[PDB]
Amino acid sequence: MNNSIKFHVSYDGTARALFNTKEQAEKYCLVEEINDEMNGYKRKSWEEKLREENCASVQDWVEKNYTSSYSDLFNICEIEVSSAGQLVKIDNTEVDDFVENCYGFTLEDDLEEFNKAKQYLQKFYAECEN
Repeated sequence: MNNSIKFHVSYDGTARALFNTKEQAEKYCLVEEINDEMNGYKRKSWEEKLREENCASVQDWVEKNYTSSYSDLFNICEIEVSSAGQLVKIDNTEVDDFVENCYGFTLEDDLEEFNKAKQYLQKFYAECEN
């Protein structure tokens, strides 16, 4: 029985990626969001910030002072993934509870709905990594 810990990062409803380290996951999302901003609106401002902050890369700027574009809209949750890849538990909670809690369906009441929710929740994690 092998267990692995992954940090699920959810931004704007979409997932950013999966990782096992704070600076690894945080810098992954932080460089991703800012890059989107670099479309040309705040790109000039961001380029100035990196240089002014004396940072070769945005990733350096994260681990450096652990600061960067970050709003309360940011949603993070920890998940557990089997060494085989199969999901076993998420958010220190059995996904079985999540499906009944959000979908309002019970296995006995409608196992058909349960399976849908179970596979629906798996996609959020396996597909989170895009």
